[PDB]
Amino acid sequence: EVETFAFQAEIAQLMSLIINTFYSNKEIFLRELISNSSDALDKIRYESLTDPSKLDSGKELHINLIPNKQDRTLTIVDTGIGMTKADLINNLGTIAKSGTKAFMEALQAGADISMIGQFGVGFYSAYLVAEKVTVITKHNDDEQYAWESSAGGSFTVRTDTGEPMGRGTKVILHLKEDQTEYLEERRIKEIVKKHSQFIGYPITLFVE
Ligand SMILES: *[SH](=O)(O)c1cccc(CNCCCn2c(Sc3cc4c(cc3I)OCO4)nc3c(N)ncnc32)c1
Repeated sequence: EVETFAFQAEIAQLMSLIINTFYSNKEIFLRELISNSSDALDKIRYESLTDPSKLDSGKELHINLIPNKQDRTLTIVDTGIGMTKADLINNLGTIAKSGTKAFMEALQAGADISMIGQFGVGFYSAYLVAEKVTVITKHNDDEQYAWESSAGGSFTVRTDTGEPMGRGTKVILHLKEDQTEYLEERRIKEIVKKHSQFIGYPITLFVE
């Protein structure tokens, strides 16, 4: 069963801006997604200090970057806190609305798209390089969900019946046809070294 939802107008506008604005520095999407994973790993780690059973779903805290040229996907996998259905449908949109407003105001004052993470909406930078984004996520006391959007004003959520993850999030970037450089080992390594070199969890770049 697949549920279809409308983005808030402000978030649809942000996604359109990211898709339509001419901006060549697209590589910053990876820093934003790795930062989000690092934050999620920080969160499960700190919560586990007062409730160690929150790691029953997996003790290892890490990030995997998995390119697949057959599928034309780049996947960012973490074993962080994960997201609930309530996050996916309601709560993330609440903070994304205020963050988008501040980001738009900063852009009008001369800021550039690379500062998007300062406004809490860095996830949507995925649409600099992806025509579709699928997010598989599992939070401790909730089901495994698949979120998906090709923009256009809507997203879907369904219960995921794929390989169980234990706990964490996979962001699957279905790359635009002209953005396949982000499947190349040398290019991904270059970007991680430039923008994500002090992340406090192992980042494993898979090879194909
Ligand atoms: S906690 O609950 O005290 C707490 C403290 C501070 C902040 C938060 C809220 N964190 C939300 C993180 C969401 N998120 C992201 S970004 C993101 C992902 C997706 C959408 C929108 C956004 I904005 O729509 C679909 O997916 N990336 C995350 C990862 N990798 N893991 C967990 N949470 C993530 C809570």
